[PDB]
Amino acid sequence: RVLQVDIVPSQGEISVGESKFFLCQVAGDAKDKDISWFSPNGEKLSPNQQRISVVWNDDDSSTLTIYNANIDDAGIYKCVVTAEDGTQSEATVNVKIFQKLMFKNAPTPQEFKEGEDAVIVCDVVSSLPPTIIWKHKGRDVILKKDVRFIVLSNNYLQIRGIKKTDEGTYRCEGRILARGEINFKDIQVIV
Amino acid sequence: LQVDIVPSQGEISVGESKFFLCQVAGDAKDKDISWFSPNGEKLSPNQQRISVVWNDDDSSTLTIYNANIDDAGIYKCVVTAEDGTQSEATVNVKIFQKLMFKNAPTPQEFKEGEDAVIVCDVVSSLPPTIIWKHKGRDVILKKDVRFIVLSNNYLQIRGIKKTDEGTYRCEGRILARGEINFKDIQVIV
Repeated sequence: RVLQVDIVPSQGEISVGESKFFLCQVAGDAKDKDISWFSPNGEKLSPNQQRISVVWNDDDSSTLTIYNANIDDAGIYKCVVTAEDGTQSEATVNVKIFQKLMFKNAPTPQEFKEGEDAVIVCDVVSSLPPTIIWKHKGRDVILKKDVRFIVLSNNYLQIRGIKKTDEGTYRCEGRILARGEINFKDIQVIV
Repeated sequence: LQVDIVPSQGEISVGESKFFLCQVAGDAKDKDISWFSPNGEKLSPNQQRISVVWNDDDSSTLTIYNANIDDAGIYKCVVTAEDGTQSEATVNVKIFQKLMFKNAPTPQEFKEGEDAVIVCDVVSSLPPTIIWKHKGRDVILKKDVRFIVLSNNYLQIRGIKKTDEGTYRCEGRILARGEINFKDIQVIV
């Protein structure tokens, strides 16, 4: 039997905060061997830790479990098996981390300096580029036809010289065109 | 006439939202665009949970917010043109429940000598396999007939002893997808 190693699933994509495991399966002799996992940085992973878990199942398999995934867990992980005579073989598995459209920081209420230049904060995270739309009472602010309203490149909404009749509920809406994903956060703007 | 829906098919996670754009190869032509739910109901423009929004002469958008299992099914976009003839497109909407725990009370207390039932309610669109652990070790390794995993995944410990106290893990896995989730439950005797 020519020493061989495989990982199942052969690849994976874990959503932020969720968990997945990968089995390193060996096909070699019928003896004892060493199966070691290495993280993307090329460093060996210690077994039995609670979040980035490496558990020994039997002589021919070790399981890697990435619990409560975060974007920094992304990368090519490697499993290397060393038979008793020193012979080695390895397999790699590319792990991607996916961040669905979410609002990292969209405070409410958001109070403002009357007559001052307001900037409504809306920090969005998403692996896929989102298209942002700001609404007031469910209507795209761009339709107000007011030069004072400008959507900034960081998705924040600027309202120059804000007035009281500008107060109300502003929704920061994110969509992923052609894929159908949408999420929003309603923000109470107070003047 | 031609009718198209994008995304062509969609899977919405329970509690999340997804939108579907119905587009007609529009032109200088009058025509009506309407959305119908899986049960055949005509969905009218609204800004409610099952939203329908008129975009322009050639398109209307259906948005399903805070999706629940009863929203599953084939939705239909029909385009009736000038006389009363029609064309359609359909989109199959799946509601996806990821491997999660509806209930996993902690701690859970039982009286020594009593038959204890440790509560763990797991939900998942895809049927998972359950493993119960005590101190991080699979309970079957005890080879103790007092430990029985019930049909609903609850862990029963007959005549629970003080020595059975500790951290139990109700772990669910979906091998086919390499998915896993768990909840630790403190058992007090």
